Amino acid sequence: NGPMHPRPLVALLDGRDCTVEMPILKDVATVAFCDAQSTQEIHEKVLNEAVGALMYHTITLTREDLEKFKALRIIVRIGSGFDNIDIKSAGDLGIAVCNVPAASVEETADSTLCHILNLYRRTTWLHQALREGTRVQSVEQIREVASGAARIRGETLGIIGLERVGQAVALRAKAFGFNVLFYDPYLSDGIERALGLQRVSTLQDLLFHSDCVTLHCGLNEHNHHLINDFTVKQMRQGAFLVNTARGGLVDEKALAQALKEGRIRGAALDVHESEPFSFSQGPLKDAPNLICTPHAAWYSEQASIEMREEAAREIRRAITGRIPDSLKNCVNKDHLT
Repeated sequence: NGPMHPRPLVALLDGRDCTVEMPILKDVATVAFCDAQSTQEIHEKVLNEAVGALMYHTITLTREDLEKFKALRIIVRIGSGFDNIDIKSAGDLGIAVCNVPAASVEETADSTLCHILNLYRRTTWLHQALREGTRVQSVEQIREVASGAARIRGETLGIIGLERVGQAVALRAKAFGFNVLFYDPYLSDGIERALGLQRVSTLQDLLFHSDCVTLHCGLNEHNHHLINDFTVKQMRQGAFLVNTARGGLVDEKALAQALKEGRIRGAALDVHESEPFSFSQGPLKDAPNLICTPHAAWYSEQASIEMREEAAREIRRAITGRIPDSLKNCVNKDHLT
């Protein structure tokens, strides 16, 4: 029961476009966007009054940031992952946090397969070479310039985390002749049978046996820097690494090192946990055999529209309905006061 009323304020924290949200929110909320990179860039009014918040992945919200909001009831994340939010302490303050789990599931799995195929077939590097003036003529040169393209069939793809994307990735994999096995601790027993996938129990198990390792794992306390000096050594000689999950899962220091030494034949990263920049600054400087996309595995126009509208509705359900009942996609029911 804080400060003020008429019709409640809902702020887009790390963006400046609400044109998709506007027809859903118009009548029930006062729309304003703070285009803020951090909590400092969000104006005074907003912290003191914001009833609901909409946000993407650009801004991290910590207990410190959360303590500052005075009338905050809900924070809705436009997208799946909410590691950029302290969900524990957010509920400990009474703010329910939600997400959009579904929108870009297949878009992500497609970029993933793209990445896997781009390492195995060298399509991207081969094009980049052609751009950069390389000059392929004889068959000998074809074999040379495309040196170490591989036959996929028989190859073992190890998937880490078979919640959502993990699944779609796997199914697709199958059709390419990939030997598909996975590691996921939080998933219940049985699923691997229903899906006809091999499951291993330990992490080093998958590392040991996969020719290609992809990440599709939520980011939390434990799995931070899951790939590092110790675990990276448990991988195969010249095993490919794909990461379109979160960035904090891979010690870029250890990966950059391992790429140069030749122990990891190539990596494809859509997520480099190291805010916007890289390739010019960061450990991955001149790391050989390393594809990079700018956090775009999720993106397609139609998926963006979709997730924006779902996020918008959650906000509406929040405002007109009741916390935490009305909410369809709440992620900290467990932590609410």
